[PDB]
Amino acid sequence: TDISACSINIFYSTLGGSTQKFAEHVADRIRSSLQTELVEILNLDYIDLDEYFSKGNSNTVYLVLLPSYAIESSIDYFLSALQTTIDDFRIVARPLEKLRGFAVLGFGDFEQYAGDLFCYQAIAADQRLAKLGAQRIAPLGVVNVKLEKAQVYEAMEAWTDLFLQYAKE
Ligand SMILES: Cc1cc2nc3c(=O)[nH]c(=O)nc-3n(C[C@H](O)[C@H](O)[C@H](O)COP(=O)(O)O)c2cc1C
Ligand SMILES: [Mn+2]
Ligand SMILES: [Mn+2]
Repeated sequence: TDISACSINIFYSTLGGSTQKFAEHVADRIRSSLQTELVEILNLDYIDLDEYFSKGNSNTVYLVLLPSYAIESSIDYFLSALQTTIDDFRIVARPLEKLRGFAVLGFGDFEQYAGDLFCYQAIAADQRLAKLGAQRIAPLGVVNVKLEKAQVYEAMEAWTDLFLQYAKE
């Protein structure tokens, strides 16, 4: 089903508030690029995760904007809820097979967390959504939030545009 025809859910998590601001900006760029009012932003901390990640509609896209935290955070709970859904016998295999698809954008600090930790929770989200049967529309994007602010914005704008291009092919 056509991307312009789809309802678009933008999930995010935030401790410091930057990923919220970035999710508003990604939402506004998608709204203006597709001339659609079918874009919603959802804070993963305020949402019933089984309702969204245990079942999906053919006319729905999921975008996941996720910072990474090496400390324990609500994001740990998001990733565990995905793993529980993959593993629990009481839930069917590939419950998101009917989703139009999904893409992940991760935020991380390369200066401090270069290596296995850089955007590690966005990498895990991308792998687990694919194991839930959701078709990946675009490759995982990562933004180093220690670049200049102009470059952080240019990076998530290029990823939003690549996402819209892939979704139209
Ligand atoms: C305590 C702490 C731990 C962090 N751990 C990681 C990490 O493991 N990997 C990473 O890529 N970035 C890490 N970062 C950088 C954050 O992901 C980044 O600052 C992100 O923009 C936070 O978004 P928020 O403002 O929406 O919470 C960490 C930052 C802090 C303050
Ligand atoms: Mn529930
Ligand atoms: Mn429920």
